[PDB]
Amino acid sequence: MKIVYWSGTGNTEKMAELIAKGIIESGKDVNTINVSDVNIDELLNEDILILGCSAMDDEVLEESEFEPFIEEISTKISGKKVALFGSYGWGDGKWMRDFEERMNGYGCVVVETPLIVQNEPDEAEQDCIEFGKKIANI
Ligand SMILES: Cc1cc2nc3c(=O)[nH]c(=O)nc-3n(C[C@H](O)[C@H](O)[C@H](O)COP(=O)(O)O)c2cc1C
Repeated sequence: MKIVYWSGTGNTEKMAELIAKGIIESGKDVNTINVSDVNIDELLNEDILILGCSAMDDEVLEESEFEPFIEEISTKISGKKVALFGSYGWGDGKWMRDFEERMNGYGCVVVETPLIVQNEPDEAEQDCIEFGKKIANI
């Protein structure tokens, strides 16, 4: 499996590692890829796309790297399964409600409720692991 993410301070990166740990604990392999090192072509062969990005600017996806990546794969992911996640700071998940609506609009099937954690995981470490286990059980 593949986990693609953008992280500015490392909070979403930490979530990605924990989600990966959950998938691995389930007996499966998975690679975590920072959005800047991703190969769209190889990524599109996956049955499930696991994508993460923290809330940026004013409740939107990060603009210089993550957003363009989503726009690029948008026309080629209809019917694909996707799981979404990310860290946030002061809002209540508006950027993620929009992200989920968007992916749905492109024809994707969002397999589980998006996992959003405030600031660094810490207390939510198990929740991240469990999210990965749910994905591996699909
Ligand atoms: C410029 C900037 C804008 C942000 N905008 C939002 C926002 O609109 N809503 C929110 O809840 N958090 C927002 N945050 C806070 C980050 O989402 C939060 O610190 C998160 O933990 C960052 O995770 P990361 O290290 O994975 O980037 C913003 C942070 C920065 C630096």
